[PDB]
Amino acid sequence: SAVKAARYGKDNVRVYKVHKDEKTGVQTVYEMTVCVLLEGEIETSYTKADNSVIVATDSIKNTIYITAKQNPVTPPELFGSILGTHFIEKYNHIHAAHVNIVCHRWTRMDIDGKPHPHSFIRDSEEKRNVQVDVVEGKGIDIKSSLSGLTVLKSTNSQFWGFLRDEYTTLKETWDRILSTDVDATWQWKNFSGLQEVRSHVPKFDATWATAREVTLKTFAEDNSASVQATMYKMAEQILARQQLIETVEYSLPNKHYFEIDLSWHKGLQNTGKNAEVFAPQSDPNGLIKCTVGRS
Amino acid sequence: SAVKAARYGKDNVRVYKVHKDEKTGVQTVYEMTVCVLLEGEIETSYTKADNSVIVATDSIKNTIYITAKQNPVTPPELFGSILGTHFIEKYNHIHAAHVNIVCHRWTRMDIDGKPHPHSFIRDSEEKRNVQVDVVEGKGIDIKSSLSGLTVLKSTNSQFWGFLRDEYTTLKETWDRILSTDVDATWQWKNFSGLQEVRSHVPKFDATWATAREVTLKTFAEDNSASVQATMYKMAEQILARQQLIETVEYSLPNKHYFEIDLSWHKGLQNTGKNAEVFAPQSDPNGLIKCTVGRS
Amino acid sequence: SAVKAARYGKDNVRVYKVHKDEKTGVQTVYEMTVCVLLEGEIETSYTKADNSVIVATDSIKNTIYITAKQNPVTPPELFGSILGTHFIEKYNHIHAAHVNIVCHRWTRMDIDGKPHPHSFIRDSEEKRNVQVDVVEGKGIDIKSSLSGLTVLKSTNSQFWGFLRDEYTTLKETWDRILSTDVDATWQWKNFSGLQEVRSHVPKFDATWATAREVTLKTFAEDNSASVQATMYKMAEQILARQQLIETVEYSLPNKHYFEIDLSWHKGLQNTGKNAEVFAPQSDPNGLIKCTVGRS
Amino acid sequence: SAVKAARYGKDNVRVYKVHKDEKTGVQTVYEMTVCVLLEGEIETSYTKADNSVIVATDSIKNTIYITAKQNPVTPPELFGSILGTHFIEKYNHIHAAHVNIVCHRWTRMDIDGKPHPHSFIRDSEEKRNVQVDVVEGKGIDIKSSLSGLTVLKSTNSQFWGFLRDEYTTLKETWDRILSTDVDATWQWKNFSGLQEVRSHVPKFDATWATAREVTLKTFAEDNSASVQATMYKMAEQILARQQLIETVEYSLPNKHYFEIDLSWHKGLQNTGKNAEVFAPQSDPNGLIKCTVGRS
Ligand SMILES: O=c1[nH]c(=O)c2[nH]c(=O)[nH]c2[nH]1
Ligand SMILES: O=c1[nH]c(=O)c2[nH]c(=O)[nH]c2[nH]1
Ligand SMILES: O=c1[nH]c(=O)c2[nH]c(=O)[nH]c2[nH]1
Ligand SMILES: O=c1[nH]c(=O)c2[nH]c(=O)[nH]c2[nH]1
Ligand SMILES: [C-]#N
Ligand SMILES: [C-]#N
Ligand SMILES: [C-]#N
Ligand SMILES: [C-]#N
Ligand code: NA
Ligand code: NA
Ligand code: NA
Ligand code: NA
Repeated sequence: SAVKAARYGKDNVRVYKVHKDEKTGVQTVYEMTVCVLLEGEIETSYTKADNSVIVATDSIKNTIYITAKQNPVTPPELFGSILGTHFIEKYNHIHAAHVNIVCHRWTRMDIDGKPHPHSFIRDSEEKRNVQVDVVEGKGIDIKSSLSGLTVLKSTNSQFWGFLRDEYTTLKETWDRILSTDVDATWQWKNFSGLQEVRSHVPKFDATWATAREVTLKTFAEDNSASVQATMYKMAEQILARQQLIETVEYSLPNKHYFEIDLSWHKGLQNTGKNAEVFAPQSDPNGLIKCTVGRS
Repeated sequence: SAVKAARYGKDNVRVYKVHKDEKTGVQTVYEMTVCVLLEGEIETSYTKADNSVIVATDSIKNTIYITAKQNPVTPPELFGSILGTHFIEKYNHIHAAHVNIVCHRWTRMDIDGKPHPHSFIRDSEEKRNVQVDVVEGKGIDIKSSLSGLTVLKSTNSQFWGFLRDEYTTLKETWDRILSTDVDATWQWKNFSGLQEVRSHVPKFDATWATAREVTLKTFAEDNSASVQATMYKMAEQILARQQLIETVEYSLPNKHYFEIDLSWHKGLQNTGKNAEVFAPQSDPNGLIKCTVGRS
Repeated sequence: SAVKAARYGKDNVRVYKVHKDEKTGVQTVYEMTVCVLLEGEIETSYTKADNSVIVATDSIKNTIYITAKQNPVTPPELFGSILGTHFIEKYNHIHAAHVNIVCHRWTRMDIDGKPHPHSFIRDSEEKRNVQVDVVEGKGIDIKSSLSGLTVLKSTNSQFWGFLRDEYTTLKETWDRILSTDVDATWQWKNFSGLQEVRSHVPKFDATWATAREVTLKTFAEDNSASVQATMYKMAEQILARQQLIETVEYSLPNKHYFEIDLSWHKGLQNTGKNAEVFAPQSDPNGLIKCTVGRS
Repeated sequence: SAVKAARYGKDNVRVYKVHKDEKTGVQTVYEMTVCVLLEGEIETSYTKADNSVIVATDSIKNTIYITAKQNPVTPPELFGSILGTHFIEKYNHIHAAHVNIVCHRWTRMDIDGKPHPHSFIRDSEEKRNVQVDVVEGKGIDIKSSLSGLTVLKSTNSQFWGFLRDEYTTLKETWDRILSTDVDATWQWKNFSGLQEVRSHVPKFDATWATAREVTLKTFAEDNSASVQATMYKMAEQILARQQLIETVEYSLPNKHYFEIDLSWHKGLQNTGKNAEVFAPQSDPNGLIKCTVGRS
């Protein structure tokens, strides 16, 4: 036997950081969940019980807290780059660091129409994420994403003209509910290292904003011919508004809402144009994916 | 053996309803999860296989959809009352209906600063709930609640002066993080029946609003001496703003954020006034409960 | 305002304990999740910020570990009694302790047909639980339970003869799938205190065994007329095999498996006697409950 | 913009199938959750709203049930191959099918020491899975796995000799708890098509058995120097017992159990050799991965 691949590290590391403006008195909080997997010349840990090559995952944990203490944790793309760079620079035998981060929402509360200085709300379960790969000699590869963005439109969704054979029972429709949980990823041009990532720091928050904004507007205004069509239009626009993005990926479940025929009951009309009460279906669900790049 | 108690019904019934303004073109959506448990002279179903006394849970399901089709589903207190009343009025041998409803958020999207006519967002996992007990001869008992309201304040929380004995290691603190998931319940004066519930319909939405508003403001502004102290102040206020409420219940986890001593690392100062990076603790958690009524 | 009720404590306290037989070399492990809520003269903590009446939940946590260190953790009914008794005996102003415990499975592994001395498997997510209420002057009330016991039978289940009206669409059936997650609770005669609980210690494990055994056999052999009928028969038997039990409670979801009509496809016959492939339904589900006592 | 990649299908399709031995009267049940994603010439669905290229996910759902009706669903490797082959053979423009299957446990119950003919138990949440890729012109690639196999050993685990620097606080240990959730994958030699998969059908169940057996025995008997060392030994053995396997992948969380220093309490000794009560840590956790192939 031979080790073909190996990676190890710490997962599910919860981290909070507060910023306190000594002057204004305004505090700002950040919470994330961090995962770090390292690769390098560590194969002997697996084959001969050579733990000398192992940076203890406990130590990786410590390093996450220490890096958060010594550096900004925002934008996450930057923090992840700093953290990954640490490991490959610090340990000679460590040649790759993968850093995955989930950013949790702590939105500042408005009390009596006024933003509160130190009170926050988890206004949604929607996350902002980053996946950062720091590879010795190959720079820094960064994928940014939003996920758990749950939406529904009650009309202006359609699905007709799909293939029909002996396996097909679905009726064509020109008016349906469309609901999904948006998972959108934008993949950045390779960065040569931390300097290049730092030089672009403003664009991360700005591109996240754009991705969210375009997603919501496109979803809301597109008289959708299908999930496929609608999601391409989102990816289209995002690519046109940020040149440093190479690809845009969408993964969208179709969270079906079924009509309920109640005509059996006192001639109740609840289908078609009379459709009012629907049965949300927990499973199964359509799953539609696409990666859009530049022509 | 003898049956001491029995109840049966349908749980986890997902229901969507749309309202379409034919004139304005504005659509409004409602989604909930409904549970209905019936009691009455049904003991023979258990002891002698007498299914004649059973209103099939499948039929209860049907009835939920039909009631939603024929009546407003908002406010949930009303819908639940209508649904529970149906069962005890329709079936002679059914003497109690318990209706539990979870209301899911579908907040109308704002696109380009403008409210969209048919696109919505699950802006949080926070729920609005009702528990409605319709009992033959005893009227309608209603408990209303909000839950899954997740908050954090970064300062203006304290905990000192608690009992100290040989079991105590916790240090007193005059400055800590306080985070919780708010579960607040307001219990209504008994209602004689559906007429009385309908006569008060405006107060349900208004009292939910108040409960949420008071919860957030109290949390944000109280320089909390403890979870106990802070939650009583919330319950205090709500009781003073709606006379038809008899009690207010709070159940609040204390979602601990631990300081991290990094002094072992290059004399790093991250405790006390220098505390910046914290370890959110998933478990265990303090759990604090209280029911406040009128003196 | 006035406090009508109050309770506070620590929830989600994970605890592991190992027993090591110095002689045989056999180790035995126990894992549980503990929750402890206290009541007493603590109202001033809520109304006047008087923390002197508060036994810190952090301290309750400590006490859980210390009690586990100083006492057997099995059977859980005993451990919970010991723990609850501690709090009301130790603190003069604490008049009630509620202890909830979830026992997690660590079944000893059999390797090469031989029980291993220190290796275990979580052989199922099924739990054994206790709810123990230690009340000053009122003794010790104990409810024992098993939960998350997931079962299915593929035939020998029926449901016909239920009420039919204009709300009814379910077809009668003489052959269906029955699947559920068993939640069974047996409630013990009041105990005067710890001595009485200790005197009965063997009966706890024995009664849990019996409850499980009777549940599975009854489920498997009863040509069930309904969930109601079948569950009463379980409760019947358990009450007859342990006199110290006063009531038996069952809460059983009916986890529906729907037939799939495939006759639209090449005359495929998959209904009735030809039913082979079914659609498991995640929701909604029937929910059937009963408490059986002694005539 | 241009589509770089696209795939679509149905996820979370629950399927049950029963086998009824007309002679013996013995019934056997199978339950799984199926996911199917298709690739091919479907890009126009995304770019021009051309739904003619779309096999409706609703239809994919239908096809899953129909294939289960017409073919054995066991072993899952075979069923998945049959299902994937269907799609690329049936639809000219569909060039790849990915089929993911989760197999749920329904273990036959033993009643009074006797296997019951139609009653089953979900004896664990452990799953058996397959990932099957059917690619036109490139045959059938199959990855088989077991997951959710939760284990613990109370001793015979060690971790010393790891790197120590200014980031390191973990103490070396020669006696610790090791607990994990086993995710083991064995990747099969490419198959030319369905005939070749069918010719090997016995080896699938046999290789799953072996993988599980070797995992448990190695875990139980290895006086582990680390997770890394122990998992390689598992992968080593599996590769030596089934030549048609090319690689073996393990992904193992280290589910930490922390000692609890109780010496602050009445000199209580609960560390080192006196360690009895531990604090299971829900998060964070070490994560250790490796792919082992043939030298
Ligand atoms: O937008 C959709 N895309 C599909 O691929 C599909 N398949 C299906 O059944 N409904 C839908 N809807
Ligand atoms: O507000 C608090 N209340 C408590 O009862 C308690 N117990 C504890 O350890 N910390 C806290 N904090
Ligand atoms: O055993 C059953 N009990 C019910 O009360 C019921 N209701 C229903 O629709 N199916 C069933 N099955
Ligand atoms: O088996 C282990 N491997 C590691 O890589 C590691 N890291 C750590 O902190 N503890 C352990 N244990
Ligand atoms: C399916 N969309
Ligand atoms: C704990 N509060
Ligand atoms: C429904 N039982
Ligand atoms: C960490 N193992
Ligand atoms: Na390096
Ligand atoms: Na009645
Ligand atoms: Na007392
Ligand atoms: Na093809």
